[PDB]
Amino acid sequence: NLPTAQEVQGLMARFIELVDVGDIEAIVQMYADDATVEDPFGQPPIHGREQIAAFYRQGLKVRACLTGPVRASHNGCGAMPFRVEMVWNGQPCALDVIDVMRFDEHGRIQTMQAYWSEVNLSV
Amino acid sequence: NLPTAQEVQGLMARFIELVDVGDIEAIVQMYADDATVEDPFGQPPIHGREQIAAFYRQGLKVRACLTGPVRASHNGCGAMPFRVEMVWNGQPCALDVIDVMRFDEHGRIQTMQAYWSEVNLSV
Repeated sequence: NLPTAQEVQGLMARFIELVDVGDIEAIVQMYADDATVEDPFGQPPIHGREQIAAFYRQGLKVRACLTGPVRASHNGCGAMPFRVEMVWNGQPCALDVIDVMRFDEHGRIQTMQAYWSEVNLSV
Repeated sequence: NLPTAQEVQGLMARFIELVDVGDIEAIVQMYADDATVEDPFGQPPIHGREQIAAFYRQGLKVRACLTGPVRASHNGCGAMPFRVEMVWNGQPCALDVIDVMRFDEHGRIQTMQAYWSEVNLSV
């Protein structure tokens, strides 16, 4: 069903867990079949599981961790702060991001927006 | 002008500074005259400076602090994680919140959404 506030916290925490281990298939399955992703927020969105799988396969040796609690609403939405550690061309770097997600009545991510830019990168 | 990513970080950091000291008039002036606020996200929005001033005067002895860096995009938007400390009826409590803001071409907050619920309260 439409995830409650407590359920949204668990779903979003799980999402970061999946990104951390790099299980591309488990990540893609968390999204609705026609979900849209705007990463970073400001650029045109990618639509559907095929494009999303390509996005995550391309983006993912990356370690991600929640840097604060998941903020959840009562209308199936949530927002969370986290850090992504990568090694950009031999040189290691970190990226601070905030993801905003809206879930559907099946508990899947319907839309996702990622807030970050070069100001949040540390290389 | 439409704030750059670096400018959005400064504006949002300033906003928390104002909430922390409790300068209601300086806070209200940061919003556009017809801005909308959804706090908490999920409830109907308040529109305009009059209603917003009433909201902040009612809500504000409160101390707020950024708990992580401001995430900013290139389209005049940003998101930030912070904690609000209040003393609910003699008993002290904290609230973890994430604010998402969109600025206009004048550098004022056009819309603001606050993500939090009872799951983010510690009393």
